[PDB]
Amino acid sequence: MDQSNRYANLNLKESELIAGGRHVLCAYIMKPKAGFGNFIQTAAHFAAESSTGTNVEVSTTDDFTRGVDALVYEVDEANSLMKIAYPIELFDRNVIDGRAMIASFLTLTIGNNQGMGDVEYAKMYDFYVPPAYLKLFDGPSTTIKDLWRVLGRPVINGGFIVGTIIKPKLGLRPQPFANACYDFWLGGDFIKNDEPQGNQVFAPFKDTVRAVADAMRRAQDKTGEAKLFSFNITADDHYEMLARGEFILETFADNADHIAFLVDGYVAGPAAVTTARRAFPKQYLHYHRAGHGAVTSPQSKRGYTAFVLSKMARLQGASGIHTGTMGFGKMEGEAADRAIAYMITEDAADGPYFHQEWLGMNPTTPIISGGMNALRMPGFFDNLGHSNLIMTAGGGAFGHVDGGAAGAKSLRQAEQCWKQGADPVEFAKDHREFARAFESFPQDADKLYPNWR
Amino acid sequence: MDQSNRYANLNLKESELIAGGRHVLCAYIMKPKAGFGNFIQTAAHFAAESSTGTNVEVSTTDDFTRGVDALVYEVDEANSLMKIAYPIELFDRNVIDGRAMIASFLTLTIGNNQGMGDVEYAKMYDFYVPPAYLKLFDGPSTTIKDLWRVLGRPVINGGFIVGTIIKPKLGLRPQPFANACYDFWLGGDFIKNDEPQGNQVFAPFKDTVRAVADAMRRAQDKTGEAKLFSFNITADDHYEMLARGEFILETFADNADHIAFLVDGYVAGPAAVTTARRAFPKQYLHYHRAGHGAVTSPQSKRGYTAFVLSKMARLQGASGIHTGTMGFGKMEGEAADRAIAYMITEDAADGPYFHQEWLGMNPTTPIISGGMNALRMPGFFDNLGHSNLIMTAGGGAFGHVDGGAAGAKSLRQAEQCWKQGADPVEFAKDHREFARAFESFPQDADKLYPNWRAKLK
Amino acid sequence: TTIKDLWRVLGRPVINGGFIVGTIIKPKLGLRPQPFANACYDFWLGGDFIKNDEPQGNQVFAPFKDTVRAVADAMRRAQDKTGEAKLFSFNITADDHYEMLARGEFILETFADNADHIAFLVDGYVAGPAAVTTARRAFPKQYLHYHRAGHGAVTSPQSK
Ligand SMILES: O=C(O)[C@@](O)(COP(=O)(O)O)[C@H](O)[C@H](O)COP(=O)(O)O
Ligand SMILES: O=C(O)[C@@](O)(COP(=O)(O)O)[C@H](O)[C@H](O)COP(=O)(O)O
Ligand SMILES: [Mg+2]
Ligand SMILES: [Mg+2]
Ligand SMILES: [Mg+2]
Repeated sequence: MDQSNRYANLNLKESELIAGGRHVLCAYIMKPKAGFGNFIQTAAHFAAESSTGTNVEVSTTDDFTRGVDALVYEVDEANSLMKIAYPIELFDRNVIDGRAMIASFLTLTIGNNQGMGDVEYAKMYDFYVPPAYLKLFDGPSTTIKDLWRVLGRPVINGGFIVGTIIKPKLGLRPQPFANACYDFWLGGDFIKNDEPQGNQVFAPFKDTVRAVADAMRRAQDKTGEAKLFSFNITADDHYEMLARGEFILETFADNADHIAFLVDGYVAGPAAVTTARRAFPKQYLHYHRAGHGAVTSPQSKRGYTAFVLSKMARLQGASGIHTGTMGFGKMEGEAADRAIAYMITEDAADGPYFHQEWLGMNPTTPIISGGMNALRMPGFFDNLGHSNLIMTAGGGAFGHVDGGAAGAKSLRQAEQCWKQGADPVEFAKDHREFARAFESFPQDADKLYPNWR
Repeated sequence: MDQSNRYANLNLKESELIAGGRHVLCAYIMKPKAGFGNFIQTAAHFAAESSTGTNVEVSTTDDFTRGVDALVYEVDEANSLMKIAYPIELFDRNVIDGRAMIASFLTLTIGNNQGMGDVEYAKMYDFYVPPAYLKLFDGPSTTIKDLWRVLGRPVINGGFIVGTIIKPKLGLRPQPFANACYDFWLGGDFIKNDEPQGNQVFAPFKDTVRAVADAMRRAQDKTGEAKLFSFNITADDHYEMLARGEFILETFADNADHIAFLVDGYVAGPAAVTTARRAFPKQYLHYHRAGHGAVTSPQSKRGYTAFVLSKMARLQGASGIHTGTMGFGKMEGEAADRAIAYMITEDAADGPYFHQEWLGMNPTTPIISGGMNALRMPGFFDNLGHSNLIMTAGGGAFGHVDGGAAGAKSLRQAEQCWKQGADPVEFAKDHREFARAFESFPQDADKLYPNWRAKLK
Repeated sequence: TTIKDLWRVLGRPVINGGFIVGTIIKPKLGLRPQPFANACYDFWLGGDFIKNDEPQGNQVFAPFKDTVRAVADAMRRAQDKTGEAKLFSFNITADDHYEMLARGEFILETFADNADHIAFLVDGYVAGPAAVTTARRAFPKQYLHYHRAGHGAVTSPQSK
């Protein structure tokens, strides 16, 4: 049967649904499966499976039920575009405090509709959230401002945070791990656990934390500068996340405001992210997205995009989220991905389909990571347009020919070169650690700065 | 750089890595992106990004680190097959109790590797978990056996639990919702919240729970039989899940062993599933997988299959998990998906690539749902082979021409027919509610039982 | 939890896995942490399972936390030497519910990757059902060992 008379109204105007402030709007690229309905019928069925219906009429439906139906308001068969309007009354709210949950938004807008037999694929590209719904989300409580304050930087346009990931990914016992943190910190600001580091049997959590705290104190005393760490506290069990966070804050003591908490939020879920957001609102929430590629990749025609994810992460409370290297590194990415960063940092931004007012909600930091080194940084900043961010480089730092300290210094210098408007090879005559990144990575050097020899 | 001399050892034997007990094994269908390295180099890099390395040599690597490298032990370029062995030392364990977390397994075996630029796609199809690692997982604490006990059925081969989903998906205010529960229960056993039902402003949670409890009491009084309900307690906030679960158990009181807790585990994540598994181990954990299709669909070449998801759900502690209609309903599915059910219910089972011994870990119930009705049920059981399960049918029940109660009876009758093995259409001659399911869904009827109109009048 | 969980940890078949060879540590009381730990090591070279004698806990000459720590060290020296899994049953009995919790939590965390080798013992007749239920509901995944010291006052055939 077909349900477009009830779940489609193409005579509605997007400008009026927005000005009315009663509807979440979602934009999808969808294709029906050969053998069922035409585009409108398939789209109307989609809206029903995502709102108030199923595949047949049921005797229990009443007039109040119809009032909250999600409607298909705009379609473009030749570009595969479908747009749906969801009344805000559909979304779940906490009993304890009346706030919104991201899990409800996902369950409706991108849940069972992803397994419909009469649809070949559908992927969400953009969404709009009006004021009355927007205000019920947590938003971030800690920002890069709080990291700038701890480093001694100005709290407005404090600049580039030079960082690394401890490599190898797994395998370092507590003291070697701690020794490699010391070395980087002699030249850099910030260090994160690689996403799987935690409580492996060859590197127990408590011994590793304790050896890193010792290394932070020794690095601060030697250099006279503040240092930062991002610990992974990801777990299935909510009380294991708490236990880990509490041990860290207590162990670091007077360096407790130098600590960020990392959460693998795509594989652990919103629940893990909200555990850390609500239990530790004063510690920088670092959101790591490992596994996201299964859906976000342009090779995928299902799910949602990295843009959508990032937009959601901000509403959830992430202090920073990995946004990718925008084609500049080792992972899949595009230069057009610069728009992702601007949606998460500004108070008004444009998406592929929707303009979004954030109403003063705190910004989320773009965390640039993924096969970056000193040589690839200039090109990257040129495309994005600023350096008010954290950038982590593991192989780029520990793979430097002269070690982790020098690797750290080459990343600083590379941003000073860009900031100044200087030519890389020429700049590399006054700055040795940067010059040696050319011999560290001669394959990259030959590509970007050909005749450097 | 070529890393195949470190992360590849094709001279290892699957049979010995299994016997040896020290490795998790994963099987993937992988294709390298053009103009990079070959199959083995791509595969070796994959293993490095999924264990100890990165795309570049680092001066901090030591011989201890190598001992724990994940290795590529089997490749078949023609079939796109890649197999990797992960030392169990690599996986994270809780400080509080020394147990395993599924989140660690995922982060390594299907994480950063899903965004690698030199790989076009990779999807996990099967995994093996040895004893030393399998025994560190929660497993389910509550099974169908506990729902059979409550209904009064035998606790071994207790049979088919007749169920529904409350429809409209959303829109019913507390009393009309409660009235629709009452009606179904006059003919059926079990009712679930549709996956988004919770605390919407037009249907507050506490008023809905209270009206449902009253309707359970009045249904049990009128019919003399035990009734069940599965409440959605999904939330971002751990303490909101607890608050919801505690209010339900306390409200239902002497009917609180009739209550299951439903969790949208795919979109909310493992952490939400574990919250419910650890806080309420004596209430049946109902795992709902809304959103899974983004990766599990055969149209996807990335992520992992429904098979893998289901296998994971059991290790996490799901009492039951939606396994799909296996091609007989409205969602994407296949007949070959019967193997999924057999992996989650038995103590030893075969996957597409590995054999798994569960070592006595509790089974997970297959929950069959998705555009089912009385007419589609016979075909479905014939393919699966048994009816020791829960099946929910929303439109199938409430869209029956004579109502929710008659809709419920038609689902019962359809399993009774398959059980004794009658001709469906002849069975319908002497079974009213089942016969009227033909007129309720005449499109389906004409397709499955072609000449039915003649016999049935 | 059942014996089948203890068979799984030892490597035995989970159905008819057989006879678990065990001891109590004697002296009933009097062993200081290391000597107590040394006696655990020695038995484990030939046996599977060890329990606290029913009054062992936090006596002033053998503090609880030093004893647990020394037993953990002896478990992994025993597993290293023999190549086989070992088990221990710790008494966590107390009047105060939160003292039971505090003791159980310290043990699981100390033993770490050997935490599934731990059973919790409760003197359920003298402390009562409430103590048994505390341990049943707080730690459902750890083997609940019920000790009945004092039961004879009523169960005896001398008693009518
Ligand atoms: O795990 C890694 O390999 C990284 O630490 C980079 O290390 P290297 O510097 O040695 O490459 C990051 O987690 C990935 O970039 C994550 O990807 P994304 O940012 O796209 O989520
Ligand atoms: O919302 C729905 O559509 C359902 O309640 C079915 O309703 P109907 O029975 O009325 O069609 C189920 O959530 C899906 O079937 C889940 O699918 P899966 O088992 O594939 O996860
Ligand atoms: Mg990483
Ligand atoms: Mg549903
Ligand atoms: Mg004794």
